[PDB]
Amino acid sequence: SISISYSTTYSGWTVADYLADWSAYFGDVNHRPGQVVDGSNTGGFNPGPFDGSQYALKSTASDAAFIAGGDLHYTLFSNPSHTLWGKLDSIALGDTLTGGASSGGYALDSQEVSFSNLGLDSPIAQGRDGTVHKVVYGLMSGDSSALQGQIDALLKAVDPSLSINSTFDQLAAAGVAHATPAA
Repeated sequence: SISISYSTTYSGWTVADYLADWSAYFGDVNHRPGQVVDGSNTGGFNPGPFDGSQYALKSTASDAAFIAGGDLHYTLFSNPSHTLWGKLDSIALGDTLTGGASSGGYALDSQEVSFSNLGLDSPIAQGRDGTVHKVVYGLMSGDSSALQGQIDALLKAVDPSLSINSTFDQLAAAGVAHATPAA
């Protein structure tokens, strides 16, 4: 089932409130045709060049970054064009992306929250309507609605009393979340 790690800083936050705040702070890197002219808003795959166990993106407005983990693929120009698909197992949110394909992969200097065992799997044929694509592209473009909706559904599958309106401390009482010391 879904597993969550959170800095005790967010003990009393609801998951919905954390993710809305986090996406407002990360902003929109404007990964849009005509606005992607170099590597500052593309993100990166591990290993790449167009597939990876990780896809990571640094914010262009702040130090925020996220890391999507799983078995992910980007169609580039191939039909259906500009689709991120495959397996999305994890999302990590925090500050300061670090690493590369030869240095141990991607990580966050200050991870705040992570969502693991997401068990999302979108086939290429769903295109940009796939759940994985919408979840990750939402984060790229400053809109965590799709991620929130996916975390909501997984938490209710553990117990219908849980939801993205639960606090991290409540989810840890439920056994799904685990507090990490702040830093």
